[PDB]
Amino acid sequence: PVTINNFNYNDPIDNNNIIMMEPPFARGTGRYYKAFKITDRIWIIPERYTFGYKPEDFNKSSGIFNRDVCEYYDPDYLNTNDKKNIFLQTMIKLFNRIKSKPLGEKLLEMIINGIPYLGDRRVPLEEFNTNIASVTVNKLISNPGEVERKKGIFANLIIFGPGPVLNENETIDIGIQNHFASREGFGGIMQMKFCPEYVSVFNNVQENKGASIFNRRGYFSDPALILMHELIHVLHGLYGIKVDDLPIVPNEKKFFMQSTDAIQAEELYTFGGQDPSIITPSTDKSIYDKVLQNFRGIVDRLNKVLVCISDPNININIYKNKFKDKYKFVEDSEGKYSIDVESFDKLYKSLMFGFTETNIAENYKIKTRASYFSDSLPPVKIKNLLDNEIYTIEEGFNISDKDMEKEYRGQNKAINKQAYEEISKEHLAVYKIQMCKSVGICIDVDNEDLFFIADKNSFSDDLSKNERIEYNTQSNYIENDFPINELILDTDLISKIELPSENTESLTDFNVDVPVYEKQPAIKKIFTDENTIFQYLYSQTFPLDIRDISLTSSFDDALLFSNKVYSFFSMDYIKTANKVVEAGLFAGWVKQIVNDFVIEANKSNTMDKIADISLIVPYIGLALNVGNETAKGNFENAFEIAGASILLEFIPELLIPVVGAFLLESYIDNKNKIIKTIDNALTKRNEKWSDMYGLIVAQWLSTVNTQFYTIKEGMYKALNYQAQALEEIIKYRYNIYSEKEKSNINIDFNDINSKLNEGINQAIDNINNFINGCSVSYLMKKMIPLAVEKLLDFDNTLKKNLLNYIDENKLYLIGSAEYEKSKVNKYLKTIMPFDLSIYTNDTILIEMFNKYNSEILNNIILNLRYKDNNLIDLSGYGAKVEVYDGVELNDKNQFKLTSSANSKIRVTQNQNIIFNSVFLDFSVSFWIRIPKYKNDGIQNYIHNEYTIINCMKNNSGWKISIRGNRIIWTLIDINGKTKSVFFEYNIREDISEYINRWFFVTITNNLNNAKIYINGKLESNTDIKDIREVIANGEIIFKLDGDIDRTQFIWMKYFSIFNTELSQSNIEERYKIQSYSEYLKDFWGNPLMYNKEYYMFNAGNKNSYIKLKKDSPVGEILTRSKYNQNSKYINYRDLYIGEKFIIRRKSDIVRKEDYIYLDFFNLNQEWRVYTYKYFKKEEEKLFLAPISDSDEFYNTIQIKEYDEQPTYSCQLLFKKDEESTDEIGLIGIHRFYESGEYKDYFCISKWYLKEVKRKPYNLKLGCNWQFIPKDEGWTE
Ligand SMILES: [Ca+2]
Ligand SMILES: [Ca+2]
Ligand SMILES: [Zn+2]
Repeated sequence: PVTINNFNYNDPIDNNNIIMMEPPFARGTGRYYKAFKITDRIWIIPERYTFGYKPEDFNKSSGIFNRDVCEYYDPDYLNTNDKKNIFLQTMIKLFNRIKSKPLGEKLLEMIINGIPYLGDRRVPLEEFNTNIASVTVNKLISNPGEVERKKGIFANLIIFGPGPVLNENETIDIGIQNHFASREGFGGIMQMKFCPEYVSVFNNVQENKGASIFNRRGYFSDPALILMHELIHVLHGLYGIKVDDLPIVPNEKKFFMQSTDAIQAEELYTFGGQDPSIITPSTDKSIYDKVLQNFRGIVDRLNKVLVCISDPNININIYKNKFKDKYKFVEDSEGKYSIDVESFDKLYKSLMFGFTETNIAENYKIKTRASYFSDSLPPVKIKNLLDNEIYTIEEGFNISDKDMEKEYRGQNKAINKQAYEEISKEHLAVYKIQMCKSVGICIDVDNEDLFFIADKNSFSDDLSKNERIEYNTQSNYIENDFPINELILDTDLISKIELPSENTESLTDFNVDVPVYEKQPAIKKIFTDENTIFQYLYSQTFPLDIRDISLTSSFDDALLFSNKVYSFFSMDYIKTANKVVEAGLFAGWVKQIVNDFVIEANKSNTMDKIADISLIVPYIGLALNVGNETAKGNFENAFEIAGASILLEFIPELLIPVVGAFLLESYIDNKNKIIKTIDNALTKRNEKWSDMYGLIVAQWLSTVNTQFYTIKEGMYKALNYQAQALEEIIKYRYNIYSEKEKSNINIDFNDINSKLNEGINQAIDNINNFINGCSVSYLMKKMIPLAVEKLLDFDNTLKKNLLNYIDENKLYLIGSAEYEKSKVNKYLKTIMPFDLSIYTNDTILIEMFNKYNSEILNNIILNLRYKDNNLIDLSGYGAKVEVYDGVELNDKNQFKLTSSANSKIRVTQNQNIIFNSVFLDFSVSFWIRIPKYKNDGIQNYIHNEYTIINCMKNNSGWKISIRGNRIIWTLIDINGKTKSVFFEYNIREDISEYINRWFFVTITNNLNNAKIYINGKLESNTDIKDIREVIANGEIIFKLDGDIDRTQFIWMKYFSIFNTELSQSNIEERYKIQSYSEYLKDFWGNPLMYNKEYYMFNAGNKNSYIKLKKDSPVGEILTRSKYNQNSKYINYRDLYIGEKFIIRRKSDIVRKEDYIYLDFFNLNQEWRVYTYKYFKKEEEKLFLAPISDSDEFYNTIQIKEYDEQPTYSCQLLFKKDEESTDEIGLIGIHRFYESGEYKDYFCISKWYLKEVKRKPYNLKLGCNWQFIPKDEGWTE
């Protein structure tokens, strides 16, 4: 297998395994370096990498080499022989750790055997030229102090110690005359600057580094993985597939944008995971073709190679077979070398998608960062990698014997502190952006905290090019993944040809391009007066000296005053925090403010269901002020209106090209060769859909999801700053006390911090679910739909491209031309559903997606709501809403459609929303209030159906209509067949709960059933299996339509459409959510009001009402009069009878638990409704007298709501006073006794109390009342 050699730095030179090498970049001028052969073709030079740097660059200065790295400098690392030996031994241990596993051993093998082609682009096809700096490197055989003799050798990898920045490991290829053999199929000598002790630190905002705001967070990297990551780069460069292509370039137009270097796809491929997804499928192929093209040139070179002038010793045939093995070329029974497409795809996918930091980390059970695009914390120093107590060849730091395996605990900074030491910041250099106000007042910001947003130029416009379709044309796809299991069990991948002699002729042509580096300014000062997220987080910090601080809700005050710390929590929380108390109450206050912190923090779990938003973190706007000034006004409201988009610091300009046109080829007389050109144009069409989605996905990840990542972090920093500030205040107050006082103070700083930490972790989980949801929200509604638009345009242009073609082939297509005609129309009849897991297999991304799709609220494609005297669509799809003057609207979300021509609403749906995924799957919900028939017009009521909401496209669509006491749903397939379901309430009931009363309607449609729900209960079901296609995304017209009587009107509310069938459970919950209110309601369902005339109704005694007895001060219970007229089709009990009551306030709208005075009119006077007080009887008549302080009777009343389910009923209860839980009784009706038919009265009663507590709540109780005002919808 793979043998790892052992040596000691001081071992003698032998010119074989221990040499004095002359590195490629020394150009063969001056001293050499002692090098050790760790394995075949791989060398170790335990010294600082100085090629291209200046001695001073090794010292820490006010400069930096890389902008997005927290650089560590130490010019003393490797400055002694013992340091050099340690480096050597550590490299040996790391290589042993790499091969301890099959996967890593293979990596080493491919690399060892992936010898560089002998030559590069400049070399003639017929020759092998080893005399090039990328192939041969010299070793000094000559005695000490002289270069009398230099011998050449072939090598694959040369690993040096670090360059100026210890933690900046890098793999370098050799460029000669501006070209790179390692990027053009040849391969060449690879170099690496590497440091094993100073490893990077990372952590997940989603996860929780042992969860502790006060304890160190993050994980440190296993250097073996870091080395394998560099070895992958090395592998690519050896196989010469390290090609350059369209890079991911950061947008740097805005001050808040992260500045960084261009990122090649080879870099993201190397990391693996979700990163390859940032590289569009278009570019994945561009790189694929390039590599394949480089290989083509190589295989041709093998078929032509004849001699080697540079080294007479080279055995042509020996090498031809070694390279054939290296590139997996095929040899026919002729000696002809060929590229077997299948074996090429395998090798390519193995090298680009098999060997990735992510796949290796997983196999080795090593933890690593979530993405190349994730915050880079400060590095740490591993105490001693050579100490098996700390680091083993088999497990790294995650040693199970030390119970350090479970959960990568061994890499956990807070857990395995005996493994590392922190680093002296005085020696750290970091690129900072200084943001100055032009007043001024500057804030230093790490370039890591900025928003990384990919520029539009990063993406491939290739989708706009034309496609030549032939009977041959085929589908092109590249799976950005590769089963790691088979790569490990893959036999014929391994080298099957021995490694040739590494000894060759000396290199005399030292021509080579040596990279020159120079530090760049570590701080760039820019001018801005914007007070965005940076400024906001800043206002939450305080100087290390200032010890007496106080919180403040004023951002500006906090900026100016150093002892003032901004807080985005409640005014209450803030005042309590600045509160100063006596030592004897300090404990109680600490306990209060802490528990309060937790409460405030946990408001991150707020629900906004009524607004169709399950989760909202209301304080994010106040905390960061990111996006469109989210710290002003009410964030919840603003979000309900604009959604995720408001949180984005910048709205990216997407690249969504017009998909180029297809040019079909003619194959006259050849029926088949013509059919294929159709079937193929179809499949190539599917390719364009998928490729467009990938283009969207790649953009979503690098321009949008990056910003939301930045917001999640910002919020983590924000919660910490708040906890830190609180503790600072708490500690400051405590130390004001005397030691004698402190002694008698009950304080546990480990309880405090624990609770504060527990509150943050919970908030972080909410914030993360919320932000991820927003991210996915933006993708699905603000990005995908736009791609769908173009894709349909194309799908269309292509439809009339194939039809024409079929036309011109009528003669050749004969008796089937008409058959394909359909083939084309039907194949293009369904749009490809977007599925994220097609472009990524990342676990987190997939879960974000599956979760978003599991929330029913995300299927809402229409949600008409009120906003500034007008209706608008808040589904996020931007439906067009045209409301005409005839429509009445109010802020209670109700709108009225009259008989007027101008009372209508026009909705133009979004054409890009997947709806007719074929099989019919959707629902519609809304609240409606339909007035009672005109007693003198019942004939036109019963007969005569008028449409209220119409939605048709080319004579097909759906319709909601009404025929009196019946609401109707109607479907019309693309042909003309029609099926309908309906609900119909009765018009002969004494008291109807539908007529003129608000009620919930939901209509759902799945493959074979259209159902109608009323208040969450199923009322009717219609089998609609027949029905063919049904166009439904046409315009929706809200207008009363048909033979309608001028006085006809309809109230509607909360109109919503879902692109899916709602379950009975969803419906019932929507019913409950939309029924909830803090105010009570009247008989009709409207908000209950104070100072409003109302007749009373009793849910228990339907036909009973209240009349003030001619004699005494009590309320009789007469019987409701009734339909006196003579129509046998209608009947009811007069509602506007009995006393005319009016609700009065105690201490506008009538809310629960409110205290009131139930008065009522009597001629001109306004009397009240009192109780006795001492009725030692369970129940007894109430007292209706004028407005006097009859201290003999109770007056005040507390209206309540005991029913947990929706209802327009309310209760009226008396209390000893607005304080004493001591109750008196609830208002109702009870029959007593009187014989010359007894007599029921306005009986109050305690018997109720026990009853109300009953579940399910009792609807028919006598304490259940309802208020009825004259309404135009009800005439008697
Ligand atoms: Ca990709
Ligand atoms: Ca301050
Ligand atoms: Zn890399």
